[PDB]
Amino acid sequence: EAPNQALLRILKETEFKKIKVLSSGTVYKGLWIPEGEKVKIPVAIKESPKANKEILDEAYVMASVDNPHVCRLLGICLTSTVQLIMQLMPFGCLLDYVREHKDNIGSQYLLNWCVQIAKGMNYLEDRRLVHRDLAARNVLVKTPQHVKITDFGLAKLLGAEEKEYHAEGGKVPIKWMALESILHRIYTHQSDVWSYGVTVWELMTFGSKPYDGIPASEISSILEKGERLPQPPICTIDVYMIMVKCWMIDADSRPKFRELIIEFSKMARDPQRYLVIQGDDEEDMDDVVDADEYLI
Amino acid sequence: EAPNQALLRILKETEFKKIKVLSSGTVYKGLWIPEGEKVKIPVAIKESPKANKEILDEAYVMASVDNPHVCRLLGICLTSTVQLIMQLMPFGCLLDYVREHKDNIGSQYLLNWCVQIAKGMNYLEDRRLVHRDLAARNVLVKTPQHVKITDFGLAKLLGAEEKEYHAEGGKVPIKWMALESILHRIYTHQSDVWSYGVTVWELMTFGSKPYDGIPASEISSILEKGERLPQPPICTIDVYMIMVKCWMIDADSRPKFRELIIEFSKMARDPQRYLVIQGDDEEDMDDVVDADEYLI
Repeated sequence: EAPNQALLRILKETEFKKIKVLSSGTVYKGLWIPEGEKVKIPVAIKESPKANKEILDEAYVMASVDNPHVCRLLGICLTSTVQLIMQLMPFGCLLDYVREHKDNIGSQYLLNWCVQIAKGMNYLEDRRLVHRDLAARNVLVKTPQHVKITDFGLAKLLGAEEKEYHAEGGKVPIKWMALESILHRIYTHQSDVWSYGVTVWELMTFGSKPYDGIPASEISSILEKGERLPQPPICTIDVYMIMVKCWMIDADSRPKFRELIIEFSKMARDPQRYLVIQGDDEEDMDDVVDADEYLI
Repeated sequence: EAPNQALLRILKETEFKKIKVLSSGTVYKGLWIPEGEKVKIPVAIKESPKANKEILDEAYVMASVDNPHVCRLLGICLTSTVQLIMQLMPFGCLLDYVREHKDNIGSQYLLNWCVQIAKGMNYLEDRRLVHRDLAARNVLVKTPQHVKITDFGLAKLLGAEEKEYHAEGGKVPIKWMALESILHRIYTHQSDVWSYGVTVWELMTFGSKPYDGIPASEISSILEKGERLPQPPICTIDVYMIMVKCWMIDADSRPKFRELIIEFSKMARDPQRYLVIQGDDEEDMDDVVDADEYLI
């Protein structure tokens, strides 16, 4: 049980300019010009008071994690409307990218993505943190060969000698959820593995919707009768076998993020043995530095 | 809206002897020998007529509060110069103690202090009283493990169905003050929470001066641009996150004294997970009784 000495940097709204609306709470593309530092950092700005407790728990989790495959918070801004300042991921979330480039994505990208998401999830294991909302919609694309886990709205830090997180009520994404989570609201790192399983499936199917046209009220019944999502077209049995293991009912039986890194990594060395696919800014951009190069 | 049946005990100056000057109005160390009661109570004696209205409003507030973490008035003395008789806090105020023992104070003390000040502030919520001058200089140390809130010069009792106290003019300690208080002279229990935030910061920094070398005229501007006090060295992010919430702009968004007790309490159970610190009378003293044991 070690002390968490992450820094939370508070920013002035004078130091950053919004530019466009990425979404609509309400994310903006922007540029952050710190202190007096001859650098301009491209940022995404997330702009009650239930919403405030929520958004500062998120800030807390996000500040205390540091990994190349995990979303980077640059700071907050304590304006009336609280603001999260994050690294800009120009290519948006992975669900969309995969849908918008369905026709042009190869084995090599797909597998490396499975690797990079496992690396991020393993780091979250190490930090004893449990994401609880892993899905392709919650992976961001920095560049097409570099993705990051994001959206820690539901993330929970595991306590001392505590291995489960019993949830209360609350709206939850059922179709990504493990069975123990859905019946008993228990959440573990293994639980997160189940969702990994479905995230991989979103990717292999180029962005299909798990259990399309089915009731979330049904899902639990299905899972228990022993149904799972079907084998995508693109998938060697080697790959599908890995998803299926993520959906084992005995959570301890599933693979650890550690092993998933190793497995997808071996595969990414000979991508086409494992997936069978047909076809295999602006302004004064001079002091621009990406968040990854802006440390402190 | 219930009747306030506090007692105000009037004392003869014949019943108490001054001994030394604690400060220079003009506080004295002294001993109070009541009635005919075989007890000697160590007291601090605070010795126009603007000053008199002021000092009897203080007496009023102080008489009507009763908590282990709130300064205890023993009575007044209606001599030409009006006198407040209080419990003696031998170790003086907390700002000084923390400065004078900078090098020797641990996580455990610091956190328990944050707890005891929250307990006192919550009691003041219950009694519908608003302190308006909370700061480390206005906490007294009875023993190093037992502190009390003091100085009710500015305290105001909230009325019937009244939730704010609009102030008039008057000199005010800006650097401890909430933003709504400073722009609009509004004061709430939440407002007091902001000051708690800074009181905690005084303690974590071992007695630094908030916003050193800055103009009180600036402060308001800063707070609004979204700057706050920086994260002290000693502080887990867990602790700092709590201060920052106390300085939220939407007062309703800040934590209640209730929650602050709970939070600091959890932390005081494993002090070093949360703070990272290097090094973690006289005469016939026979009928001496401390004020806390002198009831009526």
